[PDB]
Amino acid sequence: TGETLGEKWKARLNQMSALEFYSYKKSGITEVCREEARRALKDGVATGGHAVSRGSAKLRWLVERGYLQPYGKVIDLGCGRGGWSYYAATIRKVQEVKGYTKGGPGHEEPMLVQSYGWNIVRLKSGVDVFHMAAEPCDTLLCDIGESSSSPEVEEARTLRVLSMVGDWLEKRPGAFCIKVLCPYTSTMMETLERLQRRYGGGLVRVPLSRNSTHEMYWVSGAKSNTIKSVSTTSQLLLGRMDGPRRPVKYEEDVNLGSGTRA
Ligand SMILES: C[n+]1cn([C@@H]2O[C@H](COP(=O)(O)OP(=O)(O)OP(=O)(O)OC[C@H]3O[C@@H](n4cnc5c(N)ncnc54)[C@H](O)[C@@H]3O)[C@@H](O)[C@H]2O)c2nc(N)[nH]c(=O)c21
Ligand SMILES: Nc1ncnc2c1ncn2[C@@H]1O[C@H](CSCC[C@H](N)C(=O)O)[C@@H](O)[C@H]1O
Repeated sequence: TGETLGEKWKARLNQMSALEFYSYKKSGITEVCREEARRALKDGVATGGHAVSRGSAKLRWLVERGYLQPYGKVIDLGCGRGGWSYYAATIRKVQEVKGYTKGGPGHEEPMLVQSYGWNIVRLKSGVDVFHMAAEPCDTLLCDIGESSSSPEVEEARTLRVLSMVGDWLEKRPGAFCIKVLCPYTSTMMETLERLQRRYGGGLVRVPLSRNSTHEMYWVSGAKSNTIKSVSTTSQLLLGRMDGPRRPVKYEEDVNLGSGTRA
C-alpha cells in the first residue's frame, strides 16, 4: 500500500536477522576472486596488473558490452583508489583519465600502481566533487553513492549527485556511467526519466552487485525503459529472500597487466 517494489524490498531487508542478512548478501550474485590480488596491494607489487578495488571488475563488466565505450577525456568522480580509473586506462580509445576523491578520514585513500597504461592516470586525493567545477569531457564516470538503512536518506543522497552530475552532463559526455544508488522510489523513477529525456541513456543492473543494495548504473549504451528496468531489478532481488540460498558465481578478477603508452 503506497510503497514501491523497491521500498517493499528494503523494509524486509532491514528486518532480517543477522544470519538472514549474512547468507543473503552474496546469494546467487557474481563475484570476482580478489584473494591473490590483496596479497599484491600489500606486498607493494604494482607490476602484477592486479586490481586495487573490485570496481575494476564492475566497470570491466559494463564496458565489455557497449554499455559505455570511453574515449577522449574521461573523468571518474569519487575514484577512491581508482578501480574505475586503472581499467579505463587499459581502454585503447581513451587518452587522458583524471580521478578525484577526498580520501580524508572519511573514506578510502587512493593507491597508485603500475597497471598497463598507468602513465595517463591522474588520481589525486583531497577533492570535494560537490564543490568542483565541471570540465569538458568525452566520458563521465561517477561511483559516489553511500548506503543508508533509510530509503529516504538514500533518495536524498542520490538526487544530490544526480543534480551535481547534471553540470558534467552539461559538458556532454560521449559515453557515461553514473551510479544511481536508489532508483526505486516514485520520486526517483520520475527524475531518472527526466534526465534521460534530455541527456539520453538508460539504467542497468550489474551482476557484480550485492543483494543488499538496489544500486543501478545509468549508462550511455542502454536505452531501457526506466520504470520497467528498475522494477525488474526490484522483483529480481525479492525472490532471493524467500527460498533457500544459492551459491555465488565466482570469476577471475581483471588483470590489467603492466606497461606504458601505446
Ligand atoms: C550491516 N547491515 C546492513 N544492512 C542493510 O543492507 C543495506 C546495505 O548494506 P551494505 O552491506 O551494502 O552497506 P555497507 O556497504 O556500508 O557494508 P556493511 O555490510 O558493513 O553495512 C554497514 C552499514 O549498514 C547499516 N546498518 C548496520 N546495521 C544495520 C542494521 N541492523 N539494520 C539496517 N542497517 C544497518 C549501517 O548504516 C552501516 O553503516 C543497508 O541499508 C541495511 O538495510 C543490514 N540489514 C540487517 N537486517 N542486518 C544487518 O546487519 C545489516
Ligand atoms: N562527496 C564526495 N566527494 C568526493 N569523493 C567522494 C564523495 N563521496 C564519496 N566519495 C568517494 O567515492 C568513492 C567511492 S568507492 C568507488 C571507487 C572506484 N570508483 C571503484 O569502483 O573502485 C569513495 O572512495 C569515496 O572516497
